[PDB]
Amino acid sequence: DNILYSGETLSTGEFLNYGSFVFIMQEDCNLVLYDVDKPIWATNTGGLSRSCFLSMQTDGNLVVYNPSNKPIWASNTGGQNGNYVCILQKDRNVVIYGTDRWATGTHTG
Amino acid sequence: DNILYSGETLSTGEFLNYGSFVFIMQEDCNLVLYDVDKPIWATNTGGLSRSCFLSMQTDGNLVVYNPSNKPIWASNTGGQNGNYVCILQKDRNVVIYGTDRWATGTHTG
Amino acid sequence: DNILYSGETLSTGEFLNYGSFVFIMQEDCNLVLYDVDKPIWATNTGGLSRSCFLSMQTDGNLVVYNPSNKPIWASNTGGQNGNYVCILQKDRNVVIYGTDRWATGTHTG
Amino acid sequence: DNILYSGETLSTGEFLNYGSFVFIMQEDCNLVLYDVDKPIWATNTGGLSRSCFLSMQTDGNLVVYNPSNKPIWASNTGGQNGNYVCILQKDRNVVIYGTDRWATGTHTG
Ligand SMILES: CO[C@H]1O[C@H](CO)[C@@H](O)[C@H](O)[C@@H]1O
Ligand SMILES: CO[C@H]1O[C@H](CO)[C@@H](O)[C@H](O)[C@@H]1O
Ligand SMILES: CO[C@H]1O[C@H](CO)[C@@H](O)[C@H](O)[C@@H]1O
Ligand SMILES: CO[C@H]1O[C@H](CO)[C@@H](O)[C@H](O)[C@@H]1O
Ligand SMILES: CO[C@H]1O[C@H](CO)[C@@H](O)[C@H](O)[C@@H]1O
Ligand SMILES: CO[C@H]1O[C@H](CO)[C@@H](O)[C@H](O)[C@@H]1O
Ligand SMILES: CO[C@H]1O[C@H](CO)[C@@H](O)[C@H](O)[C@@H]1O
Ligand SMILES: CO[C@H]1O[C@H](CO)[C@@H](O)[C@H](O)[C@@H]1O
Ligand SMILES: CO[C@H]1O[C@H](CO)[C@@H](O)[C@H](O)[C@@H]1O
Ligand SMILES: CO[C@H]1O[C@H](CO)[C@@H](O)[C@H](O)[C@@H]1O
Ligand SMILES: CO[C@H]1O[C@H](CO)[C@@H](O)[C@H](O)[C@@H]1O
Ligand SMILES: CO[C@H]1O[C@H](CO)[C@@H](O)[C@H](O)[C@@H]1O
Repeated sequence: DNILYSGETLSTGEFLNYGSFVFIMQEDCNLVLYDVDKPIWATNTGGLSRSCFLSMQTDGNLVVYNPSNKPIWASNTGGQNGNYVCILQKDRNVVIYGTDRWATGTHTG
Repeated sequence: DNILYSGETLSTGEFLNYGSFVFIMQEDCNLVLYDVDKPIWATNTGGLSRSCFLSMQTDGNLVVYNPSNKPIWASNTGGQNGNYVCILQKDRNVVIYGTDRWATGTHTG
Repeated sequence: DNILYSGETLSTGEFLNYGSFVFIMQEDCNLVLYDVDKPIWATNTGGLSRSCFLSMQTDGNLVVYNPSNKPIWASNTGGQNGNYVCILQKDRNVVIYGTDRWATGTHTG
Repeated sequence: DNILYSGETLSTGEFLNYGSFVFIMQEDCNLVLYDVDKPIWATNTGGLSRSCFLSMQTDGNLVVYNPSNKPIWASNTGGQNGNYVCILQKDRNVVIYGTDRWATGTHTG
């Protein structure tokens, strides 16, 4: 999927994808955006831990946590509690949007 | 695709899709959400005109226009000018999120 | 997914999807191909049983089984044992292809 | 997309994709299968030309052509003229299947 909803996480090795774009939460704790085999953007935190996870929070903050639950990296966009989405777009941009402004209200459970 | 970006338009017959979920801008001008063949939600504007288009605007408003550019239906969520997305989620909810809070800034043209 | 591989089955209510096309193994045992809410093709086995499952076999035969395990519909294309695929194509055609003629051999699990 | 239909061509820089898998016809004439940034398989024709194209033929042959239309690589599976598909599978295998054994005959265009 190319969307990471608030309240969800990407475990080590999991990623967002779109066309030839891959945004993966690597094993070495480096969160990289690849265009095929070319690294376009990264948090540059590789080697700072092992088996990190990416968290899209309900406060709007995108945080990379180590297994001890320590913030290795963050987008620093925390604040208003609500519904946010982190999207790996078709234009290669990875953007955080929120909060929800309108909804049909047809969600399931 | 399941995302409609601000500045984009869905022409009559065009839709957003996810699994068995289809959010379509019908030729009768009724914007409907179907679960397989079952209509789950609609604007109930069918028959009000012909060949409408759905537009996700930069003001945050999702508007159904007819060929003459007369608004047939609107989410009425206009406001801050910016970047918004309209998503047909995996939970079957259609939500508008915005504006953008953060971005890797790795887009290409 | 738009592909059903040999050795795989679609349980009741499960489907193959592509754009607005939905190929679903319904609870009433009718196997229908939908284009939005319009029934484009069906096995016409609706009501013959309940809770059927669709099986794409390793002999190339696509069979619909009822809970008692008796076939109620089949493509009748059983033949050479091997690898086959049932695809819901972008042109709206549902085709069975096989067997495999070549492969990179880069498979994993 | 993850499927290349017989009669279709992938120009240089064009690819098949699925998850973190990318099957790309590069500009250097090398046809590589990547798992994220790691090359899992290649035709090894890099540097033999420029701006090559990949063709899934109706005779079942998957061929890499140069700008002058000279074959630079092929699966060597040319045979009976029919309908074939080259699929980048979910198991990470790239396989050619054919010919078509059955169809619903619900295609357009
Ligand atoms: C310096 O290497 C690290 O950073 C690059 C660029 O992000 C990644 O590709 C690689 O896997 C490592 O995590
Ligand atoms: C309290 O600080 C904020 O940012 C850190 C990481 O930067 C998170 O652990 C925390 O949940 C908040 O969102
Ligand atoms: C209450 O949660 C649900 O609805 C909101 C919008 O109202 C979405 O943001 C969220 O993903 C769920 O679908
Ligand atoms: C009354 O019918 C209208 O509305 C239903 C759902 O409300 C749509 O499925 C249909 O195509 C029409 O536009
Ligand atoms: C009242 O103005 C707003 O709503 C109308 C129709 O509802 C849109 O056409 C317009 O662009 C604004 O968003
Ligand atoms: C310049 O616009 C780009 O960046 C913003 C975030 O800054 C995105 O919302 C938008 O869709 C584009 O990718
Ligand atoms: C006659 O009703 C049956 O067949 C139609 C299509 O022919 C399906 O849409 C429906 O679900 C039933 O199974
Ligand atoms: C009769 O042999 C084949 O046909 C029936 C369908 O009628 C299948 O159940 C069986 O497994 C074989 O594929
Ligand atoms: C052995 O199975 C694998 O290889 C064949 C082709 O060799 C494919 O059809 C199948 O899906 C698997 O990837
Ligand atoms: C060895 O270099 C060549 O082959 C590898 C994979 O084998 C490609 O990644 C690369 O772009 C070159 O074409
Ligand atoms: C022997 O010919 C076959 O293979 C070559 C490449 O080797 C293709 O150009 C041709 O169309 C056939 O498929
Ligand atoms: C006329 O061709 C169509 O039908 C065949 C099966 O008959 C498919 O293989 C092909 O892709 C098209 O959908």
